[PDB]
Amino acid sequence: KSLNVSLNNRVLSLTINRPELKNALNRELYAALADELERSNHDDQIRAVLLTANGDTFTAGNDLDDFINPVEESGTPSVIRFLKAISECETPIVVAVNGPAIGVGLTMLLHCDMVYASKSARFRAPFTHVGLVPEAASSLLLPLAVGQAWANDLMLAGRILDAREALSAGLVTRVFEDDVLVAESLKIAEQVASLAPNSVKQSKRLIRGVNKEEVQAQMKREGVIFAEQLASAEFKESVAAFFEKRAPHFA
Amino acid sequence: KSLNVSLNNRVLSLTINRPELKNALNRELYAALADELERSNHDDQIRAVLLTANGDTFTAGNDLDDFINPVEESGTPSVIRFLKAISECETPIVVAVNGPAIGVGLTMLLHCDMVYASKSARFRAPFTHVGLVPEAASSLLLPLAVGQAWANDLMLAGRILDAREALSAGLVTRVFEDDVLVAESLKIAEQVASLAPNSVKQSKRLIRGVNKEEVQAQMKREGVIFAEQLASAEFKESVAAFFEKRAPHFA
Amino acid sequence: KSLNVSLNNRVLSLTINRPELKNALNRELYAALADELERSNHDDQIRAVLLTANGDTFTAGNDLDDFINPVEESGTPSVIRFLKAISECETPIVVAVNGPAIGVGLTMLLHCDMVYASKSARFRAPFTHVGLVPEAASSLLLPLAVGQAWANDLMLAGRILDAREALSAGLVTRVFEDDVLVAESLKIAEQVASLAPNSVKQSKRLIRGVNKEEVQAQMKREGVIFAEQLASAEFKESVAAFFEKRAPHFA
Ligand code: NA
Ligand code: NA
Ligand code: NA
Repeated sequence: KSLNVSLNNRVLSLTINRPELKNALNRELYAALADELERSNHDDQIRAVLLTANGDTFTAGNDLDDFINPVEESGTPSVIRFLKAISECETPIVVAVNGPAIGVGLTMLLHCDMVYASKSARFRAPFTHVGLVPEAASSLLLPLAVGQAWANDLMLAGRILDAREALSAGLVTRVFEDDVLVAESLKIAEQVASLAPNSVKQSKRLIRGVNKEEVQAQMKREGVIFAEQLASAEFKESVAAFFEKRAPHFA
Repeated sequence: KSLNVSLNNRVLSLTINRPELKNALNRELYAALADELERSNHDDQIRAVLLTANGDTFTAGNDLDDFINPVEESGTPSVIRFLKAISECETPIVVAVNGPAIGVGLTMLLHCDMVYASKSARFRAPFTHVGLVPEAASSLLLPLAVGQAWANDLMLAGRILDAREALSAGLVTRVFEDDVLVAESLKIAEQVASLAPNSVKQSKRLIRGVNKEEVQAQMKREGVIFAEQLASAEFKESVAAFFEKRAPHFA
Repeated sequence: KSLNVSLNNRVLSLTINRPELKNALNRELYAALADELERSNHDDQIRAVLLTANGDTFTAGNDLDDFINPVEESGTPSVIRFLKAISECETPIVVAVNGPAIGVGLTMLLHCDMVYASKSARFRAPFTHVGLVPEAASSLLLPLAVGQAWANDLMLAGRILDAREALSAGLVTRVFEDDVLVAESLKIAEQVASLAPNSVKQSKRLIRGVNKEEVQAQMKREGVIFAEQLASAEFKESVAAFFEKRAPHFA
């Protein structure tokens, strides 16, 4: 399976598992993440989510082939279900970033609660290098999380951060040796899952309630511009340039 | 007295003084803090407040006995007067955190202006460990102050920060050796008190004016949920578990 | 000229050049900066701005003589044109802070995108030491950028930050040796200027769109109070005190 799932000690562990494609997110994986996060809200015996990935990468971003598949989905697109499920999840989420977190690998962290990283973790949101724009309301949430200057160094200039730089900016709050990241993140998730459940749920609701409506509105504003860029010559050329091993040209 | 007060060089020095109970806040102390902060607004010759505490602790949080006293107060509860007085204080406040600042010891700092700490200072807002929720509008202000990731590591996971971690997160901006914290904080308070008074008052008004209304609204939203949790089985059990030296159980 | 301008590789390089007065901003310089930033919006072949200054200072703030010139300007004051042009600039701006950035030298950075500094850079916004109030919407933007505690240590207490402290607070995101700051900042500006132009422009629009309207409203609120302080006894006395080599007295 592309998403490994286990449930113990009232923690739902979700492990992204396509190490062959550097844990690139496709339709199937988005659908499965959405399914599990929705499950967490409705089961009162699920009190924390631990999210991580197998191997040396957290995720390399959107799967390219699956990104540009002409065959449109039945019903709501899986990426949209995922963004809605993670942005509205009532359950506290601990995320353990085990390696490079690129694009949607970075932006999904803004909707997690406890954000921890290994020393080998890296972070990038290079929307401009591919000719696209911020998604998952990161145009609102990234500056709130790290300030305007870090947010622009990431989103406009395409900077890659290491784990220590992410910590100093406040994007992550703990950095562990690679070999203990998961065990230490699980210990924290288990502790949260053992606390008074309504206390935790209400506390998160109060915290997330401040920007809840603007988060949904910003995803729609970004989405319109994103769709337009995805279908434009600028996207084609950014992508073609990389595969043709040349500098992109924009007249 | 539980609050030592002096006035010199146009600085009102407020020193919390219940070292026997680790400077735990009770009704009397809240009332006295409220009285002094209100005085600061109305006296034009009081131009800065220096807030600190005696001994090795800044404050251990709410006094438990006084917290759950069935005998209700006459008029407005002292904690409410305090939160209103500190959130609306027009006078600049320098706070020198001399040791552990727990619960309301942490959240009151979000309503101070200059936030300084000793090397022995520690910071915690473990609302979830006691089965409660954020107060004093910290569900809004804590993420603004340190970002979403630090704010959740504090409020949901119950993390304890040392002084250097608080500095790196931006919760405090200076860390001093214990034996000079107070003298160095007073020097800064005296300098501010010697500046053009309307310049300082208006500058603070502009800064605080951005979230002024949302701060009051958020305290009311938090307050309803807080009262409900305080009277619930989850609070009883969280507290009983600690005193009975056992793991809490929430079905 | 007081502003050196060059255009190469689709980067408009703007270098503030009054090293004789420590790069103090006067009417002429504001007008020239406004002219160039407006040019950047309307020329599709200008895709990044690099802003820096000659010598050992970025800017010492407002030119005092020019500040209090009784002869009023024809049309819109140059400072207002500049603040409007930089706050609404559609072009990404890389700013390389080569030395002390004082007052408007600090606040203009909140409207730049990529904020980089030399090791000799220093930062100060001492509005209260001169009897004035925050400008250029820094009463809103500074706390968003660095948190409430850093913002107050700057604006109320008049703290001077070095480059490493600015980095740790997130006001700047890179610190370079003095002798490479400009070359490294230009390399980044050139890279941004080579990316898909609508991708970059829209990305910045989404990021800046969140606070765009409040930034303009806050400049007007600050402006009214500022004008009042500038014409008051408090300003006269703050300034006179410095020149008369004495402590200011405010009854
Ligand atoms: Na649940
Ligand atoms: Na006063
Ligand atoms: Na342009």
